Amino acid sequence: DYKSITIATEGSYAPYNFKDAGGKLIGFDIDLGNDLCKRMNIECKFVEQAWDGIIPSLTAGRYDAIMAAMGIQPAREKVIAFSRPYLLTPNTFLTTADSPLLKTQVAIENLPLDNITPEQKAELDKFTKIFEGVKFGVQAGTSHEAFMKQMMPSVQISTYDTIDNVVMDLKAGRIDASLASVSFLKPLTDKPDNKDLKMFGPRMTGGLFGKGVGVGIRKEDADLKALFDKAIDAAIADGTVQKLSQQWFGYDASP
Ligand SMILES: C[C@@H](N[C@@H](CCCNC(=N)N)C(=O)O)C(=O)O
Repeated sequence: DYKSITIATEGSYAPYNFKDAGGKLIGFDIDLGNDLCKRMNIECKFVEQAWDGIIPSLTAGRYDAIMAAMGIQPAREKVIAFSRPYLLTPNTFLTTADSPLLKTQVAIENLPLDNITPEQKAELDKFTKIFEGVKFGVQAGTSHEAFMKQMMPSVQISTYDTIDNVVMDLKAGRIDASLASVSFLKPLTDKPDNKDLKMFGPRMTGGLFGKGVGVGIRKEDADLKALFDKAIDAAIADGTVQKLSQQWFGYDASP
């Protein structure tokens, strides 16, 4: 059935998918994608696609799959299908190294959002109250924007086309804080370039954040999903995902 597939990626989300000095698409998603396709015995072709319109371009048949740090989110599951997750990561807050937000006590380090108890709601509510007067910046069309608008609506938020513009505005002092996964924030804050940026708050999973990072596939492409699932299961089992995770993120984020 399948001989060759076209995989779309954004190219603005390091270390998942970004551009090298020669403008070539590189990253965890590119390496994993190529490895998965070798296992599936199909030719792999990566294409650049802006995050805004990545989902409708898949459904319109511009390409066959999405590998762009995309979380398996319930709102996304309404429109497209996903492979089983190839990476699992919590989500946390970002600010500057001199921010008093860093002095905030974290009562729940690992906060699941699937069935929010009064205790867990009290923790979210504390941060919402601390975030009053704090300017947030997030990338548009993310689980982070959904979380902020639904869980912390009283918080002032600005949405950006790319995560690079968020980071730029945070370093420039135009925004006070952000929200993204640990898989994005840890390699960012590990860089000596960004020793003036720090992660803080609970490490949140589930709810609006979804079930992990997966390959976006059209709902009617059941055979392609089944092929990706087989390949992902094997890449996890043999330690390939762990290897690529350590190589790109500096830690093991494999399921
Ligand atoms: C793993 C990644 N997932 C987010 C952000 C994805 C942004 N991807 C991109 N710009 N290519 C989401 O699915 O909404 C994150 O939380 O950090």
